[PDB]
Amino acid sequence: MVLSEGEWQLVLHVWAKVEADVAGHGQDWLIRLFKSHPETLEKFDRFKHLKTEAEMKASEDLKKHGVTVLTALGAILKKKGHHEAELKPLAQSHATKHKIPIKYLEFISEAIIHVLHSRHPGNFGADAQGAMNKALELFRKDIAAKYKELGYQG
Ligand code: HEM
Repeated sequence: MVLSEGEWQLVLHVWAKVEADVAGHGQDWLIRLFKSHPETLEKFDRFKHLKTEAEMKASEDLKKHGVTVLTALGAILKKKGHHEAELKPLAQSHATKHKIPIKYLEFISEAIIHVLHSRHPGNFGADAQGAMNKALELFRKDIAAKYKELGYQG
């Protein structure tokens, strides 16, 4: 898969707006994921005790992890496809330590797209969503290939 420069520009233009509020977007993403696919919460021993959205919103720890997740994804997107080095440690920890199936990476992709559509309607029209979806599909394709090399089905 290869995105054109035009597609990367649509992706990075909305990401520039996302970076004006890293903590807010990171939190919104994880909460949307947990609300839409509750089974994903079970993978986090650190957060699985949270019972309601209100408890999730109030968790400083969950906000801190959201910042970590968003910042890591941002570093990969800014590479515009040349992200092999960034992907290795992430594939290794998620395949071997956390044991995150590819299906859950699809769910988190859906959650980021939903939050960007809600917060940035003017910069996240059809073409921009199409470009972001292609960028996340590329990320998932490459992570899946690494999972296979590492011995995890995903
Ligand atoms: C956009 C995709 C994702 C990114 C960029 C991402 C990034 C990260 C990063 C940077 C860390 C900390 C370092 C590490 O352990 O590798 C981490 C930890 C973790 N990730 Fe992810 N992750 C992603 C998706 C997921 C998904 C979908 C799940 C589960 C449904 C998940 C579960 C975990 C868990 C359980 C930890 C350890 C949390 C803790 O107890 O500290 N990750 N992830």
